[PDB]
Amino acid sequence: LKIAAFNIRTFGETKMSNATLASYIVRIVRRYDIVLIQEVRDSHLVAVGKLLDYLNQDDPNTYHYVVSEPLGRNSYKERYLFLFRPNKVSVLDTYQYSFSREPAVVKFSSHSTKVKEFAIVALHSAPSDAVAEINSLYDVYLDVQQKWHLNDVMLMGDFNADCSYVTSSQWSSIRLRTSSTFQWLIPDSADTTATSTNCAYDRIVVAGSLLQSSVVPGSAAPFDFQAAYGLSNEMALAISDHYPVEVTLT
DNA sequence: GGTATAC
DNA sequence: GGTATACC
Ligand SMILES: *[C@@H]1O[C@H](CO)[C@@H](O[C@@H]2O[C@H](CO)[C@@H](O)[C@H](O)[C@H]2NC(C)=O)[C@H](O)[C@H]1NC(C)=O
Repeated sequence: LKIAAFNIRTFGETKMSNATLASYIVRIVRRYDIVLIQEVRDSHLVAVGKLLDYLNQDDPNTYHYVVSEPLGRNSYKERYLFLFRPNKVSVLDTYQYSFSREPAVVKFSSHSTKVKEFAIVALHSAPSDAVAEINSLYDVYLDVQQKWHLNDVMLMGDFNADCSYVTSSQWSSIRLRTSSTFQWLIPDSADTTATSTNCAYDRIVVAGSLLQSSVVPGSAAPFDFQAAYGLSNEMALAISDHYPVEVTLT
């Protein structure tokens, strides 16, 4: 089971409109069984619909999705979009959890893996308030545990956990980090941006031993579509300034 | 300070 | 067509 969290810079009607960009986006999503897409600025699900038309042109049940409402304090809004292969997994529940874009949490049943039921917390943090936000994920964690009696939780997204947004000294005041409950599959040494900058913005965190035991070592990593598709830096950036981070459960 | 979008 | 962001 392959899972990915992908921040697609301003996914919307414009981006999905360009048959080329769309082609690539589609190709990327298809690698996965469950993919979280962030930075969905689609008031009307017009772009999300385009995507699903492509994904499901050969069959209408290749992919189902769960999308959250537009999240944001003022006029700027983003949605959390969960795309999934209905034949490998099913939603058992979902809920909207201090945060700019409050985490959307989804619960999945997985028949084909060691771990059977697990939750995914999605987070696209605010750059300027990343520290506060990654730390609050500790609360969300506790929240999920209380509600669902579930220990197996994968927390992933464009957490902005590096460079200017989370410094070396700042990591100590982040509970999701200091707690040995959590294993950070994407190290601070990974490069997850398509730009020149070398930062580990996108991450995947896992709690619970069933899950932790279901992760295939050496499987979690950024997915550099530039290199994989021998795309030009300009083409690459046109798709997104971030790379998908992925993992494989067994 | 810049770039960029949605709406 | 100004406002509200995500980055550099
Ligand atoms: C799909 O978007 C791409 C990427 O931005 C477009 O290709 C860019 O087009 C501009 C304007 O012609 C160029 O100056 C760039 O060189 C292009 N990039 C590549 C890497 O070819 C493309 O124009 C898109 N299309 C639709 C039909 O309008």
